[PDB]
Amino acid sequence: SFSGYLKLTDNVYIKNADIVEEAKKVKPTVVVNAANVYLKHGGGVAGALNKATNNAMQVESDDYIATNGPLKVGGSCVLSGHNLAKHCLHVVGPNVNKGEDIQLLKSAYENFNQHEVLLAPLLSAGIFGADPIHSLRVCVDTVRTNVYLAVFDKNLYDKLVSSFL
Ligand SMILES: Nc1cnc2n[nH]cc2c1
Repeated sequence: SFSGYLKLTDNVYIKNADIVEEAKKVKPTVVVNAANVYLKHGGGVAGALNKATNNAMQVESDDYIATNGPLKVGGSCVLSGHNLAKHCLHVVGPNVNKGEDIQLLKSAYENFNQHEVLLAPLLSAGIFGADPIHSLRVCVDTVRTNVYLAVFDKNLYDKLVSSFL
């Protein structure tokens, strides 16, 4: 199971870790991807997870988009987890660098409540442009299921833990 996590609340845990490396080690039932509406896994967590699947995640995603069209900002879809997890929950947090409504971050986190336990990154953090301290606050106040947060950057991890109310 998950190891080396700091408990933040009854159901939220956090660790300074590469989510690709965490997923390969634990092989969780669900790994969350920081997806965009087109499931174009170019950079950030999405690019890293996709590269770990040898592009199989992108091939599957393109077939999903061809059939279903794009996701909504705040929405999600469950696809295969490939070599990383049983499933990948592709969740679209608002991208602040695209002028997307930050209030959609709570809607994005609500998707996590459909899964008993998840390995996840902070939604809308990193290249999505939102304040990661705000993302962690929305996470703890929205997610009721067990969420194991992987924060890649050590310096951001320390800031998140030390400022956690
Ligand atoms: N917050 C995270 C977690 N794992 C990551 N792997 N590559 C980029 C990442 C960002």
